[PDB]
Amino acid sequence: KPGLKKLLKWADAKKPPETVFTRLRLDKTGTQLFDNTDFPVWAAYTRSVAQTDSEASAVMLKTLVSRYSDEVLSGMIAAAKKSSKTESIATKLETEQMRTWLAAKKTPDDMFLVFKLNKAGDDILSSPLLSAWTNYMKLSNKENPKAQTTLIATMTKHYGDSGVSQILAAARKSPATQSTAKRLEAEQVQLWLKKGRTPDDTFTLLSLDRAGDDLLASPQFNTWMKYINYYNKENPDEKTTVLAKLMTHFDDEELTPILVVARKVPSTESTAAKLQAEQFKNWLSADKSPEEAFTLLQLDKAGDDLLTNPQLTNWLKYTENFNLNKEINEQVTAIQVFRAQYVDDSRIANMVIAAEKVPNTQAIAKRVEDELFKGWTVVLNKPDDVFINLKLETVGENVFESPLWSFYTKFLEKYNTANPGKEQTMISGLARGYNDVTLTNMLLKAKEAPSTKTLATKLEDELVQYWLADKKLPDKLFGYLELKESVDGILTNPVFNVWLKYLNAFNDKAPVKKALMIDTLKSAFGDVAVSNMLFAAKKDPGTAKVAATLQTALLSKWVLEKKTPGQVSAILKEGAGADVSAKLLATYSAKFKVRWG
Repeated sequence: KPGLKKLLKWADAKKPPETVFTRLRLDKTGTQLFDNTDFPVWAAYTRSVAQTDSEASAVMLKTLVSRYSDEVLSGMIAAAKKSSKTESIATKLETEQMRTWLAAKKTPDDMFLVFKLNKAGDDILSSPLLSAWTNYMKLSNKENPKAQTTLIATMTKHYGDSGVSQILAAARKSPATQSTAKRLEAEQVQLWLKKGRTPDDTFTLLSLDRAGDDLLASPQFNTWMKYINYYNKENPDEKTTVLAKLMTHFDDEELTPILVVARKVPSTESTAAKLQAEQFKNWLSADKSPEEAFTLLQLDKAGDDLLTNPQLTNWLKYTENFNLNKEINEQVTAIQVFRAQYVDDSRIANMVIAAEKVPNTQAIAKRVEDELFKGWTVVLNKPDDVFINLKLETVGENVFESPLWSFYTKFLEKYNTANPGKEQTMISGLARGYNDVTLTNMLLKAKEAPSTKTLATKLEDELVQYWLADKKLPDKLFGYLELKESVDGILTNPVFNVWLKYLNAFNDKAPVKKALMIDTLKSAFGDVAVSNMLFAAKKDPGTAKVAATLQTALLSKWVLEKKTPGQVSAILKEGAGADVSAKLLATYSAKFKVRWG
């Protein structure tokens, strides 16, 4: 508010513009002096007493560096320059303060720390002094062509390469900084390439050593991978792979667990997957075995959740890739790997069973089941071999409704459908695992239960056929069924009726001679024992008929071996009342004079 001429007289005096600055109350204006009416008049006055714009500016700045630190005045010119009407003002002052900075021979790095850009961390790309700093850099590169610098390099000098990457990753998510953030992630790569930094170098340079095993999660791990990619495209004759450079810091035994764990985690899934694909290829080329591959992938620790382990499908396809065209049993197949771990297939089979109940594991289940059937077929297992493999000889009474039963029966189908001449029946497995006495009782007991009756009855008959095919002398079967141990109550013994059925079948196919039942009885128990038994079983419905025909047969045998009415009498007195014994003797001697004669 001096008013027009008053300063004109202070301008014809050539008064120092310092005193005018003080007389216009610009001391307590602070940092919001960017403009406060007044300043345009005071500038006008400094231009008045000076003879060139440069010197006018130089004097203003001599007033200002007394009051403001280089930082704060640089920021005031920053916010100042933005506004219209402060633009060609603060360009003349920024001009001036920079040629002072070069007079003072202060490097752009010096200025970098005078501003506090080495402190601004992630928000550096937003500092109002960044653009001011790069102005002073541009000029300093014009005037010191020997010793230039670039934003990215200066930034690397203080924060370090890890820290610079961290800042650029951060400044990429917010969208005002994103453009420059990308441009400088590129200049970071360019600078590394120019120094001939390799991937080995950049690994540590990005400090992926630190954090150890957690390294795929680190966000400079993606920076390191892109850098390998760039180096590959700039050096086609020493091309390497991320996996290649990884196997220098980790051997397979710890690298593969790291990948397995990472593949689960969704945020690292793609990275893990990419690396796993190369690992498999390496293994395939070296013909590393599916047993080693099963352990490397930790499958040997899955216990009973094997089929829900996300590396199972991998390991299966690895195994089939290796063995395809290696065909000629120098193969190593999935069932052999299973057998190195379990001592029989039942544990896998059970897993299959459990897995086919749940709908999202029915694919892998069917896949494993097929390997089981493949392996069984190739080593030439007949179905009774599979029965043993399936451990069905250790279930006892329970076999027919152990869940593995279906497995066995399916194989028996899938086998015979592929094998016409020597086709086998369901009982072959059971015969293979059970005794004969044991197998019969089991079937007899399965006949009580309505749920197992039909099948039990089918198996009874097939067992008869299996004893025929084996050409089993009925007498010896009678031994095996423990029917010799007592004559008492033998026609009520259900085992015995089983043996009776087998007898009739063995006679129905006509051999050299009939196998006679009364012969087996007499052999095991002797004449009187058998006669007495028969007297008892006749006085007794439900055995009456069979006992009648066996009594007839006994007499016939006696007649044939020419046993005299005296000797027969003697026997019969041992086993009936005198009225019954005298009567049967009548019959016998009648049928003995008809023959001798």
